[PDB]
Amino acid sequence: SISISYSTTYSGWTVADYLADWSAYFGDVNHRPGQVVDGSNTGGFNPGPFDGSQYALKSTASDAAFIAGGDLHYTLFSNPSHTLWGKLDSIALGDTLTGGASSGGYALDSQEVSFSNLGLDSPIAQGRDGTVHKVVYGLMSGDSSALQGQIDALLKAVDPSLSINSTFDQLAAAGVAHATP
Repeated sequence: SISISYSTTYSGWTVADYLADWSAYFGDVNHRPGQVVDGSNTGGFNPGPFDGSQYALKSTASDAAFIAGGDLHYTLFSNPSHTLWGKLDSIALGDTLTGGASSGGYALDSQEVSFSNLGLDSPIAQGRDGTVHKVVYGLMSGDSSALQGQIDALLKAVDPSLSINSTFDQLAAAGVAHATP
């Protein structure tokens, strides 16, 4: 079952509300052909170099950042090119990305919301159209709609009445979410 972890600030907020606001704050790191010319909009794997239990990225617009958790791979020059695939079990949305592979992992200084047991596994075969690639590149490029659709499917799987338009305190009442600072 999907497990959701949220800050007391966003008690009254719906999941869609928060995800839109967060996407707006993060914006778009412009990770596209010709537009990746240093390390500022690449993000990082832990441990890396091209696979890890974490892929992390901080906004080049703001202090907003996310960490993707599971067993993630990036193919680069192996068909299909520029594919991010493997197991995604969690996403953490927060400010002030700290650490990295040198530090033994990434952590959010100020985590706002987290979704865990996503149970997404996208094979290399599916290239860019695997759910894992759509979700992560969505958060990279300022569109949280893939993540939203997945969270909505999980929420409806646990209970039909639950929705992306349920508040965090409503989902907490329904046993799904647990409140944090």
